[PDB]
Amino acid sequence: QGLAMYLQENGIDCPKCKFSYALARGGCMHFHCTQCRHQFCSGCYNAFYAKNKCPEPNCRVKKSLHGHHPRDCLFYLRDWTALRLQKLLQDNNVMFNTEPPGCRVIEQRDEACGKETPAGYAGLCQAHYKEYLVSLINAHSLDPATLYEVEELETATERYLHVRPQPLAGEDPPAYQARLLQKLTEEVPLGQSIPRRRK
Ligand SMILES: *[C@H](CNC(=O)c1cc2c([nH]c1=O)CCC2)CC(=O)OC
Ligand code: NA
Ligand SMILES: [Zn+2]
Ligand SMILES: [Zn+2]
Ligand SMILES: [Zn+2]
Ligand SMILES: [Zn+2]
Repeated sequence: QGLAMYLQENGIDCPKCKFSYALARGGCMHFHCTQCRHQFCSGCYNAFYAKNKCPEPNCRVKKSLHGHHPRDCLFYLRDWTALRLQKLLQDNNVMFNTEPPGCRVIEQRDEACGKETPAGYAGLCQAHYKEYLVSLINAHSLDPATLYEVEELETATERYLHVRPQPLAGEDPPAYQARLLQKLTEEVPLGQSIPRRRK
């Protein structure tokens, strides 16, 4: 099937029981293991913790079912435009397909995706093509923060460093942007349990 089997060949391995599913993620991040009933993010393998069961030291949503994702998890990068994901890859000289080397990715009755496969998406649908691009991004450990606007750096600083940044008096936007980026890059690492394929 081309890239459909590339997505399906390296599927989803339960962090708890290590059972291997040969499935694509598309845009669905909530995965529930049949064998051990573990619930985890298929993009970063972090667990979804139930109410009052989150070890995250500064979690503010402790009393509800939720999960925490690194900034390069498909949970976030699925919402980028394909163009922005491609820019991140091109800036790092990473080859990506726009043409094949309905969507034929096989999902669960076990049936095919079958959604529209627009031109430039290598014979896949919007969601699976973005998953393909994000798998290249993850395989090369590329940092999406390098394409953030100031507003995304502010949100990231809050989410991952728990401080609300503010521009300094007389600090032009370029400097503010570079200060937030420099800080986030130094302190917050990329996903530590993201399943990164070979490059
Ligand atoms: C999105 C929706 N869930 C699943 O696709 C899913 C499929 C299977 C199982 N659990 C799940 O949560 C057990 C056997 C098949 C999550 C996702 O990553 O899609 C693959
Ligand atoms: Na995290
Ligand atoms: Zn399991
Ligand atoms: Zn995630
Ligand atoms: Zn939490
Ligand atoms: Zn598809």
